[PDB]
Amino acid sequence: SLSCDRNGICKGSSGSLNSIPSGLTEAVKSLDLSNNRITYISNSDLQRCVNLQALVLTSNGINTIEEDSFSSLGSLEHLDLSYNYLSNLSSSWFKPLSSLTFLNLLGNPYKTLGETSLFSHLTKLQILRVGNMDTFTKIQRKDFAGLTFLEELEIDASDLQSYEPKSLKSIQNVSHLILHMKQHILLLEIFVDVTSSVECLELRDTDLDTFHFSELSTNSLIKKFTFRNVKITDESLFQVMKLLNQISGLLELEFDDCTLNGVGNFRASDNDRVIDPGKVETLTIRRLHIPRFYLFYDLSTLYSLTERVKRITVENSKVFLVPCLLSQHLKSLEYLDLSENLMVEEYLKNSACEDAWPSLQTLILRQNHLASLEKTGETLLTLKNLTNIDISKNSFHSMPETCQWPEKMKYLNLSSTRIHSVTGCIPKTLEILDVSNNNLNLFSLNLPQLKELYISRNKLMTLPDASLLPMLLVLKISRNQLKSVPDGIFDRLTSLQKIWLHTNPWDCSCPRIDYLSRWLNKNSQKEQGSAKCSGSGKPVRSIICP
Amino acid sequence: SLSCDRNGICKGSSGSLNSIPSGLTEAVKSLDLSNNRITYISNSDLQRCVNLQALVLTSNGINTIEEDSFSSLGSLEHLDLSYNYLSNLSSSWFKPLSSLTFLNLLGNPYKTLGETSLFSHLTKLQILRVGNMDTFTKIQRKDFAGLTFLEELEIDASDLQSYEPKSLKSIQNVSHLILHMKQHILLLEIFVDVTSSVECLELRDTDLDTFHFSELSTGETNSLIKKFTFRNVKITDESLFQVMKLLNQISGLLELEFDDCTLNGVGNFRASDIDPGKVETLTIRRLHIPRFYLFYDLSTLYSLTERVKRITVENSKVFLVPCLLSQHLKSLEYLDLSENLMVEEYLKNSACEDAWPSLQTLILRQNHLASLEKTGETLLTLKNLTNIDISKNSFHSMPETCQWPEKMKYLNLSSTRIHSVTGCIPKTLEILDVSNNNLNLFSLNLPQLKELYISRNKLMTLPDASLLPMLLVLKISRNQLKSVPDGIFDRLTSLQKIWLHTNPWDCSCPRIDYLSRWLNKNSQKEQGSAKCSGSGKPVRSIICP
Ligand SMILES: O=C(N[C@H]1C[C@@H]1c1ccccc1)[C@@H]1CN(C(=O)c2ccc(C(=O)N3C[C@@H](C(=O)N[C@H]4C[C@@H]4c4ccccc4)[C@H](C(=O)N[C@H]4C[C@@H]4c4ccccc4)C3)cc2)C[C@H]1C(=O)N[C@H]1C[C@@H]1c1ccccc1
Ligand SMILES: O=C(N[C@H]1C[C@@H]1c1ccccc1)[C@@H]1CN(C(=O)c2ccc(C(=O)N3C[C@@H](C(=O)N[C@H]4C[C@@H]4c4ccccc4)[C@H](C(=O)N[C@H]4C[C@@H]4c4ccccc4)C3)cc2)C[C@H]1C(=O)N[C@H]1C[C@@H]1c1ccccc1
Ligand SMILES: *[C@@H]1O[C@H](CO)[C@@H](O[C@@H]2O[C@H](CO)[C@@H](O)[C@H](O)[C@H]2NC(C)=O)[C@H](O)[C@H]1NC(C)=O
Ligand SMILES: *[C@@H]1O[C@H](CO)[C@@H](O[C@@H]2O[C@H](CO)[C@@H](O)[C@H](O)[C@H]2NC(C)=O)[C@H](O)[C@H]1NC(C)=O
Ligand SMILES: *[C@@H]1O[C@H](CO)[C@@H](O)[C@H](O)[C@H]1NC(C)=O
Ligand SMILES: *[C@@H]1O[C@H](CO)[C@@H](O)[C@H](O)[C@H]1NC(C)=O
Ligand SMILES: *[C@@H]1O[C@H](CO)[C@@H](O)[C@H](O)[C@H]1NC(C)=O
Ligand SMILES: *[C@@H]1O[C@H](CO)[C@@H](O)[C@H](O)[C@H]1NC(C)=O
Ligand SMILES: *[C@@H]1O[C@H](CO)[C@@H](O)[C@H](O)[C@H]1NC(C)=O
Repeated sequence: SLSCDRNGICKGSSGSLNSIPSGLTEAVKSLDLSNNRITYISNSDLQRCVNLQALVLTSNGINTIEEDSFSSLGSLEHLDLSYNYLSNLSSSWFKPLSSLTFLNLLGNPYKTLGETSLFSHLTKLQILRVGNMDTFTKIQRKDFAGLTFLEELEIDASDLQSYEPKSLKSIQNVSHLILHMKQHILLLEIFVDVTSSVECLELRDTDLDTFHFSELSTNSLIKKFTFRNVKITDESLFQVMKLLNQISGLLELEFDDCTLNGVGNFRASDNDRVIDPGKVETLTIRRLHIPRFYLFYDLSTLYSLTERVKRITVENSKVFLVPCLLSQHLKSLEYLDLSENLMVEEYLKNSACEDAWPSLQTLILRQNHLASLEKTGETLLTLKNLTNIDISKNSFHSMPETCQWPEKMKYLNLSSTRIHSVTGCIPKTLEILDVSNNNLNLFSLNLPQLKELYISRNKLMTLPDASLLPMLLVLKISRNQLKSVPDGIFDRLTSLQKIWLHTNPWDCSCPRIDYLSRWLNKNSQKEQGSAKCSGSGKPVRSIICP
Repeated sequence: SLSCDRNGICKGSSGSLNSIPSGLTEAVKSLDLSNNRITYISNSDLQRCVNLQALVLTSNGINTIEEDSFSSLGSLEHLDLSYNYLSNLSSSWFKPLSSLTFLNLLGNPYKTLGETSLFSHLTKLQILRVGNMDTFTKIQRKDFAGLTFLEELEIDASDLQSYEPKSLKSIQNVSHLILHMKQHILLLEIFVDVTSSVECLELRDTDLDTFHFSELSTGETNSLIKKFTFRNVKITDESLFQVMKLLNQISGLLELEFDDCTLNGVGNFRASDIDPGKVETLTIRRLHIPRFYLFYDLSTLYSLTERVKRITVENSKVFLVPCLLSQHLKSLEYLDLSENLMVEEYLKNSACEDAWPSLQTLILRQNHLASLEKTGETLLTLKNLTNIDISKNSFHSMPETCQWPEKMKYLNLSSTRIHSVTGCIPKTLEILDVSNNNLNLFSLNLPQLKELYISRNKLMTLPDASLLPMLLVLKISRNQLKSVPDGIFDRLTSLQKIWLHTNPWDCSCPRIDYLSRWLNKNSQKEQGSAKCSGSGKPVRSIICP
């Protein structure tokens, strides 16, 4: 019915509640009545919850809340009324909430935030979420009256129809503004009011296929502009970039789950010259969709705009070519993440043409279609500054006796590559090596500089030799088939700080487990997790021998 | 060390041989002395083999051949002097060979065929090969004087410097002409002489990057060429339009093939201002794109495929077949995209509105396809698709129900890493291949199936024959079958071929009676020989009480 813990954290999980339970007291610290059938909130339901710090009523279907229902909740810090049936909000609900830090009103069918300012008394408010998908159609200038500083403001303006000018300009500082909006009609009229107050701007759900930029009635404080679930065409992209051109200090541009398509027979004619890269140094593209029946587009002229970009992530976005032309324009690129794409070694060699990627130090090709460890090593050889190489989750299966790798390489990730053994293919220059989640039985490579070895989720029968890994700081060797370890082994690793030994079938026979059980107790702070004995589920740490 | 036969077949087994044997026989019908160090040929080393029909001397060090050394060879049919050190050719060697059918002279460092016609008396010659990669630089008009009909003519003119006009116009019919030529300078001058005589033209090794078409005043558009093959040829996006112009001279061209060719850009070429002709089959194999290629855009050529019926683009780095192209492929009935990298999702872009209306056979073997369900759905809208080969793709598993083109009669799921089969396989099938997988059971109801290929699995029990009434073919070899249900084969009234070999058949007589008796009564049906597990003795060779 209503289950609490020893410290007043209460939750109503049954879902068969028709009203707020009776007999709530000053000992209730948190009240989670999510996903119940509560319909009414009277002035007496919560009068004795003077110590209530969090009140969650998500997805209940609350019709009405009496004016003074929250009169006693002066210590409430977290109020979630999202997804109920409140079509009319009263400023008297929030007047007593002097300690309120989080307020969520999303998903309630109000057309307006009322004719009286709701948040004038929330002097401590930090996170405000407001709006809905269907009926929220007006933003008024009074709506955000007494709010000067907010950490996060989320406005679901999905079907907003009108925006009263300067409604949002009253908020001086907003670290993160999230704006849902299916159409772009109101986009530029909201932008002028928040461009000077927002640090991280996020636009969600908007259809920008036919977006056109027009000069603004206006410097900007936005450092990051995120587009999520947004639709863009090759034509409207140049308009979007003109909007980004108004943000002189923009550092980071991010497209998550967006859609890119052609308008049909569009060409780059005069937009090419009038585009300034600005100070954008990080580009992040995730899960870019291209319509199933797409119209072809050619945005190769945009390759030349990347000369100053330092950090690029293009994840899970159907990349099977990175042309040499593009890679040669990427003169400042230090970090490239191409995870979850369709790159094959053959075309990766074109990407590494002469004078390609001079500054690149980190290359991530996790979960592409890479097949040969050798060809990959030779492909990356001409990238002289490459130090971090992640080629995990590629079905390599095996490695030859000897390989070529970039000379400065110090981090190599061979996780989830389906290998059954390791060879000298792995260079001695490595400081960090990950060979987790494979099918290794042995690891006996001489890596005199290796600081960190990750080798969990294998079939290791014996610990690697400590003489071969002198400088080891970290050894993650959990989830193997280790039964014992040579006595005195860990004193050999003078620099050892963290070690994972759990999920191994440790033999806890006293004439053998003595050293390990003792070492664990003296070094409990080094062990991550706790090694258990095979038969009994008792920690090896708490095993003493005569 | 010469192993000879009573039928006259002799061999030069040992490789360290210095000369042709002395005192030969009238009973020699063949002579293979390949990979020897023979250097000389006198008239007395082979004056007795008047019944000789073949003579092979490849990879020898023959420097000279005395005049009339072949005087006795009046019935010789096969002469191979390939890869020797002959730099001077005499017409008296081929004077006596009135019955010669095959003559190979490739690989010899002669600069020309000589001032005397060499093939004037070879009235029955069918296959002639001549030239080499280093020194052959001239073709005189008399080179091919007395040759009227030939089945194959291979000319390795890699370093051809000069070509006398009309040298090859004398030959009236050549079914297959193979021409090696590094340069294209003499390409057009040789084409006009052969276009009326050649049926299958093959051009090898030529660099056509800067080839420009210039029409000769022949006006003999009446060409005999039906197939034009380019092998190991380098073409650019610019010169490709010039090659098309050359192909335009061949009004009757049916087949165009590029094997191991290279396509690249010249840097900044744009297609703005073509007749497909009769070309109905296009073949592209192992097309290479240079490591540091120059980008090219030949999408304008998509519109030239509207009359092609057969297309093979194998192992040519295909990620995409855009909807525009597949909409233009109106006549295409057969598409082989084996050994490519077709992104599974935009396989669905290829099957857009009005795509591939005539396509009956689609081969996507050995791409990177991952989902059987997504593949079948992608192909559903291709109404005329009857043959689908998606073998050698790592599907791993299949769901309970799938959607496939309603007319599908042939499905190839070989080498697909499946451990079981479900009703995803549609009942319309007549041919199913699920070979080289990890199946333990096959019990689908396929009332129309006539051929089941299911070898290289782990079948412990025969597929339920009651569910395959129309089976003509059952290849169930290389499995784990130990026994068979009694009378199973009686129900298969239309059975014609069956593979049972390489199974651990338990030859315990109180158990194996039916199978051993059936195989004896139906010997002509078994392909291979079923062997007993214990002993390697045939199953049909054991009779039970
Ligand atoms: O816009 C682009 N990139 C920018 C956005 C990127 C970005 C920039 C900066 C920062 C961040 C990101 C891409 C750039 N850009 C081109 O340059 C381009 C231009 C024309 C053609 C074309 O039209 N071509 C016919 C090809 C051709 O010539 N075909 C005929 C020869 C064949 C034929 C015809 C008839 C019968 C038989 C055969 C041509 C081609 O493929 N050329 C070879 C050079 C290239 C290649 C292929 C394979 C491997 C290596 C090289 C190129 C193809 C590509 C296409 C764009 C593109 O990819 N558009 C999307 C629609 C594409 C897509 C769809 C689905 C999945 C994934 C992507
Ligand atoms: O944009 C790109 N990469 C940048 C984003 C990456 C990045 C990395 C790091 C930092 C910053 C950015 C990639 C670049 N790029 C292209 O250039 C390109 C696009 C399309 C085609 C095309 O049109 N082709 C028809 C094919 C073809 O012609 N097929 C027909 C010939 C065959 C056929 C089949 C059946 C019957 C008859 C004919 C062509 C192909 O696949 N293979 C051709 C080479 C071979 C061939 C064979 C035979 C004859 C001729 C040619 C290739 C060719 C090339 C595709 C993009 C790509 O791979 N994915 C893009 C969608 C991704 C994206 C976009 C925007 C933002 C983020 C991600
Ligand atoms: C929400 O509830 C309040 C509470 O009654 C409504 O308040 C009335 O608003 C009208 C405006 O036309 C005033 O004339 C009344 O005096 C108000 N009454 C009270 C008690 O405040 C308010 O109208 C409701 N909102 C909507 C949209 O109906
Ligand atoms: C199913 O597909 C496989 C290929 O995955 C076919 O097997 C090949 O058959 C051809 C005969 O045309 C041989 O030349 C190849 O050597 C075979 N390759 C392999 C890997 O076996 C098979 O024939 C198809 N099944 C049919 C057509 O019934
Ligand atoms: C708030 O915005 C003003 C506008 O200039 C800026 O000076 C100030 O640093 C910002 N404060 C925070 C905490 O971001
Ligand atoms: C490598 O990085 C350094 C920066 O430390 C830079 O100066 C140099 O140009 C880069 N290129 C090579 C080849 O080292
Ligand atoms: C190696 O890559 C995996 C993902 O495949 C990741 O989870 C792991 O943290 C990486 N190893 C490192 C960073 O040492
Ligand atoms: C080739 O041989 C014949 C006869 O041995 C001779 O007459 C002719 O001059 C020779 N040619 C050369 C170039 O030696
Ligand atoms: C299939 O092929 C037939 C030719 O027999 C053609 O008439 C029809 O339009 C094609 N497409 C279909 C049936 O969808």
